[PDB]
Amino acid sequence: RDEAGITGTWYNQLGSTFIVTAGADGALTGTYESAVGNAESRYVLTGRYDSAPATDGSGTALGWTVAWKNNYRNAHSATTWSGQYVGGAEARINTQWLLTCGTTEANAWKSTLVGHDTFTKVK
Amino acid sequence: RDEAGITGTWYNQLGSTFIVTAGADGALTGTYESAVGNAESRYVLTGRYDSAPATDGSGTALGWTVAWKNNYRNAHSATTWSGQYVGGAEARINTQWLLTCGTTEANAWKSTLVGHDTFTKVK
Amino acid sequence: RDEAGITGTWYNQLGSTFIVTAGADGALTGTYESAVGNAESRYVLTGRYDSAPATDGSGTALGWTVAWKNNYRNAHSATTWSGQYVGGAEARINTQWLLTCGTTEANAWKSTLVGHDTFTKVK
Amino acid sequence: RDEAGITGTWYNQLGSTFIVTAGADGALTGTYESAVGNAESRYVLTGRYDSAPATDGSGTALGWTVAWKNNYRNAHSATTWSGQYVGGAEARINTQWLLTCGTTEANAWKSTLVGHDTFTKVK
Repeated sequence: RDEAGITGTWYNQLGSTFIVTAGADGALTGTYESAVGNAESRYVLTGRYDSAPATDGSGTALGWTVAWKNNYRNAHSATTWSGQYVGGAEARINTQWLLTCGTTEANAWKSTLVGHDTFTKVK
Repeated sequence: RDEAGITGTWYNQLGSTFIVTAGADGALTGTYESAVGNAESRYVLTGRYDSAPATDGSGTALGWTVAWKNNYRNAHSATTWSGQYVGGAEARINTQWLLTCGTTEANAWKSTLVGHDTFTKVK
Repeated sequence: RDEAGITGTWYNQLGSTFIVTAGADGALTGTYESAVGNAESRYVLTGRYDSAPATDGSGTALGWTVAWKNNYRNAHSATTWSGQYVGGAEARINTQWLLTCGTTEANAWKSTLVGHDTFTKVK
Repeated sequence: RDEAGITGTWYNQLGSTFIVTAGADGALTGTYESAVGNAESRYVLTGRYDSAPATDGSGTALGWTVAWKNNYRNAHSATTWSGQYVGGAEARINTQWLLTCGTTEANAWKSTLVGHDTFTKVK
């Protein structure tokens, strides 16, 4: 259980901030602030993590979603990050993400961006 | 707002069942039962959707996460679906997903599956 | 060996045409015409396929790339499709694709679209 | 045109070697040796790149495919890398990839791995 390991403030390579609380059940709840894109200030995030990982040195699977609507902006889109928390002295959250925009069925073929974010506790 | 449109029971092409409640804020909460993989019975899911989409015929962006641990099994993994709800008489949720397994850093390059699921209200 | 199975003209769900010749070695060469996007007429494609698949009913892995430059347009981008050929009476090529645009390092986080195309011999 | 920029030997974060020749037309041809997975020695690769990129500081889109069959092994699979070449003193090829295995239609939902590789001229 990496409840304490995961809970807190994280930073990615683009300068975004991810603030999360991990529940004893597997819940993730928090806020995301993006350094890039059609976004300003904090956005709600919710997700899930494996609260009883293997003890064989494997990482801890986790994922979360941000819908890019808050009181300031609505970018009609949602990103999900899927990845794993790895602990120890250079602790990291390594993810791949999918960002889907709401589109017309005509433009659905260009609705989805794919990328990868590495989060750390420092920067 | 597709709060009522989204809320309810959905089925995908593999025979999985997705049961969700959409909140007025943008919350998604529910259960997922997979027809395939290292899974049995219901798993908690949580996510987010755009509660005020464009009115120009575009779909409604949304996403959610399942961590594949419940009282019966723990597959040390998590899937996130990112997509859009499209309403009208053949209503669909069209998604792409990322499934990450917890791995050793040696095997991280083979940690993540990518696929696509279409959900409908019928089948 | 699905050299003859693969060689010929294929159509996807968006109305694109994929014309390919499969070599005895594993080569794929041909042309792609996209029904959507910043594209007109034929574009060169090249790729690879598994020329000696398993005989246990598994599909045949394959992939190919189009750079979206020809004599008519240059969209400064490239799509790769990765997938498998499945034979028999409703023969299909099932793929997922990544389309990368050339970008500034500032915009690299939004350089890559992900999707899925199903090709058939008819439509 | 980054024909000379691209042509040569490249190394990724996993210790793989990518040896490529870029043609004046847009062709890529070469060999790939993987440091990980069900692979040994060199595998043919073929692909495409944008031979006349924008001059506005954007990268050069490119992609290529390896089918994992050679004289030593056949892993019934194919990887495609889609990405962009960025020049200058720390020159990089930044990619995302899809690796599809041939599967039964029953197991198609778990056929495809997604990842990201950064290649450099040194290491």
